[PDB]
Amino acid sequence: MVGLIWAQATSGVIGRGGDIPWRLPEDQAHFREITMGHTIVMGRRTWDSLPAKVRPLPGRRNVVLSRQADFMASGAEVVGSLEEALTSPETWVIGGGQVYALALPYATRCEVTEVDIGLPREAGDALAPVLDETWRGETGEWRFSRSGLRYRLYSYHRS
Ligand SMILES: NC(=O)C1=CN([C@@H]2O[C@H](COP(=O)(O)OP(=O)(O)OC[C@H]3O[C@@H](n4cnc5c(N)ncnc54)[C@H](OP(=O)(O)O)[C@@H]3O)[C@@H](O)[C@H]2O)C=CC1
Ligand SMILES: CCc1nc(N)nc(N)c1-c1ccc(Cl)cc1
Ligand SMILES: [Co+2]
Repeated sequence: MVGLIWAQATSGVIGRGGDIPWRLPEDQAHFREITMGHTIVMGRRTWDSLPAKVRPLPGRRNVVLSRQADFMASGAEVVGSLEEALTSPETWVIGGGQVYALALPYATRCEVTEVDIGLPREAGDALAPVLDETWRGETGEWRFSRSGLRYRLYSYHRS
């Protein structure tokens, strides 16, 4: 099982300037719950976005995708292809934009947090991948985050 998990603005933006233009503690808890214990695969830029004092993310096999043969990610595995990372029973691809696009053919689940923030797409933004007709989607109710933004959770599945 390979799943993708991301939070997006309604526009599809997931990242800007190498970081994220919101922070929802409820989304962080959801992300932690879904990925805990499992493999997490991230692009090198997403690894770079984590403060050194917080990485590797606890309780998970942290894997970083990079073209750099000597790139060192202390506390993680660095691999040069996504296929190398898929050896565990449950694998979550945790971003960013480039790696979601690369992982989508292997994926059967997408766990999406939609953040009700009006954020037009700008050049250089990382975006959520486009899900074609093979994906079945299940939507939760809109909720209020303590950060003031509404959010809702989608669960997309396909065989
Ligand atoms: N809202 C959310 O849920 C999430 C948001 N984000 C945001 O997304 C943004 C980062 O996403 P993005 O900029 O797309 O960068 P990625 O995190 O997708 O990492 C890109 C890097 O992955 C490596 N890579 C890409 N393609 C390949 C390949 N074919 N083979 C080997 N290695 C490859 C390269 O590493 P190298 O250059 O070392 O070769 C490349 O620079 C940030 O803003 C981050 O905050 C991140 C995760 C989730
Ligand atoms: C809590 C933010 C978040 N929410 C969701 N729904 N998915 C994610 N993949 C992330 C995320 C973004 C960047 C990093 Cl470094 C780790 C996780
Ligand atoms: Co689990």
